[PDB]
Amino acid sequence: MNIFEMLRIDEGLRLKIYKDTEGYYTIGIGHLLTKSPSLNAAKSELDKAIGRNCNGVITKDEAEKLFNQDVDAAVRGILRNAKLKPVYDSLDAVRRCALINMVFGMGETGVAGFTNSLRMLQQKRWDEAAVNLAKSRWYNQTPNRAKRVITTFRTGTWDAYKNL
Repeated sequence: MNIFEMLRIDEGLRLKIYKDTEGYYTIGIGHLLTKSPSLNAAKSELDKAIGRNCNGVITKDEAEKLFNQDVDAAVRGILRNAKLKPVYDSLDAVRRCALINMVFGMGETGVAGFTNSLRMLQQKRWDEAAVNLAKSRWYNQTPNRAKRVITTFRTGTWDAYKNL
């Protein structure tokens, strides 16, 4: 289990423009196109992103390409972020995957906002951090994926995905 298989499991794979849990227009593996209702705004974003006329339909290769870029951007964002970096550096490899997961789905800005949780993880206070993390809109909105991420944080194993 690596970060790519973990996220494929959590975001799923779709070849056509779709709406995410939050109403937003998405494609492939969790790739947010636009937080705006125009499906026509989304097809545009899409074409811009693939560099061709697609409609709302892309190939698997296209989605993986998107995926590779997104994971890369997530890691680089973490390493550039003053809040994120020290937590990342302090952690073991599995748990570092759990933070990439969060960042990829909620953005750099969102995760950095989890101040107290970040401080607990940095302090290696696993059970506490897991309890604090569950106290969010994020967990309440998508409980099964949030619980999977949170268990990864709590334990340091890929148990939640072993499922799977």
